[PDB]
Parts: sequence; structure tokens; C-alpha cells
Amino acid sequence: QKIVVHLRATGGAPILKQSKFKVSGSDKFANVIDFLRRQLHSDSLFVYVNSAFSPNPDESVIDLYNNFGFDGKLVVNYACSMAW
Amino acid sequence: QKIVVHLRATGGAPILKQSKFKVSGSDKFANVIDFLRRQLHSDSLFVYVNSAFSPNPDESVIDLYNNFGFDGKLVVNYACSMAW
Repeated sequence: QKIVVHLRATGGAPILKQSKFKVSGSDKFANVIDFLRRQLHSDSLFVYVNSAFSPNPDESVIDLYNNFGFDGKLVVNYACSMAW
Repeated sequence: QKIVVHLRATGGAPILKQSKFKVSGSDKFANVIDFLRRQLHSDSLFVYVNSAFSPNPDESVIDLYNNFGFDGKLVVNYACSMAW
């Protein structure tokens, strides 16, 4: 099984011309980390994936904004199914 | 203080014409949850925010994709210095 992997630059990191790849699902994530390390010429890159979670209803909006907001706003997603 | 909240529909949920709102930071997140459940007629809507984590080198691409993949792909964010 081949998985489509899209590399997304954040925090002002260099944008790669070739950001879309197809890789074997059995491949270890070390391969992705190593590819980026080589493309950007750095051994200390931040390589991460987003993870969804349902915020505590009792938490204030300002706190969630301070811990998860970006570019002046807090993005709140909503869905029927988490598997699209 | 007012916080801009960007509501985004995913996973089959109905899209709102105006999904951008100003909410008092002092309000509990419960107000956002209740707004969505009320306006979209569903008690079981997933209301989530995105967090982030760096996968371990030995993790397989397939598992990362099955666990956190989005719209037919695994999005890998990278930065030389982090900013949400």
C-alpha cells in the first residue's frame, strides 16, 4: 500500500518545490525525517503531525486561543464522522 | 476581550454560511459546543481542535496515516523553528 505524504512548511521554513510524495505504508517515519533533514540541511528539524482532540467544555475560550490559535484566530472544527 | 473563532465543517457536517464569530474570551468552550449542537441539530457532533506531536522514527507510515491521515493523505509539517 502506497500512502500519499504531503510535506508542509511552517514557521517560515523553506518551501520545497516537490512537496508531494507516495511512499510504502511499511516504511518507517525515519525515512521522512531523513528526507527533510537532507533537503533542508539540518539535523534538528521539527517534523510533526496534527492530532485532533475535543477541548474541555469547562475551559475558557481565551485559554484555548492562547494554546491553539494562530494568525489572530482559533479554528474549531466540527464533524459527523472523523474518518473522511 | 473578543476572540475570533473560525468554525470549519468536516466529515459530513453541514457548512455554515457565516462560520466566523467573535466570542468573549471569558466564555467557556461549552458555549461554542452548544452553539453548534443547537444550530446544526445534532447532539453527537465532534467538536475538535488540532494539537501536534512529532512521530517517533520507528513508527510506520501506514499507522500514522490510519491514525491521523486526512483526506487521503498524511500531512507532515516541518519547521526549523516552531510557530503554530
